[PDB]
Amino acid sequence: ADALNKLNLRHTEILPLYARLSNSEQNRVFQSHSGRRIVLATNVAETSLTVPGIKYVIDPGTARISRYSYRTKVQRLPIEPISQASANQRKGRCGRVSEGICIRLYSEDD
RNA sequence: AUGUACGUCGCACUCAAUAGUCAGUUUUCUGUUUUUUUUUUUUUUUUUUUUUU
Repeated sequence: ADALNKLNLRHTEILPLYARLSNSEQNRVFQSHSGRRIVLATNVAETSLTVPGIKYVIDPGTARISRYSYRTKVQRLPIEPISQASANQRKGRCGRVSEGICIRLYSEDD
């Protein structure tokens, strides 16, 4: 969000979204705007939120996955590439209003 | 009582100077004084995720 604000995009605003977000700030994403808004989201909009007004989705193919191993004896959360169904779930969250373009920031064979 | 005896001598200092043996290629570094202090104690820094009589 700092990097998108530094470019100073014309007629565009940047919005965050996560589980720790304020309820007023969570609902502010749901309220309308003028022009184009860019929403930076986490796995909250993956599962339960179903944020509306989304045309194009950008997928890094990278998320954090909570784990717990016998060696660790500790809930470790390493950064890992996502699954196929989760990536295919990232395809469907922009085809809500009309036809959208999904961009995945990795290789097809990956 | 008488007569009775006398003469010459030596010594010192010395003593110099002698055989043969020719030659060794060209070039080179190495070199000087000056500011001097070599060392000054450190810090807390980020967030998949989601459900319970």
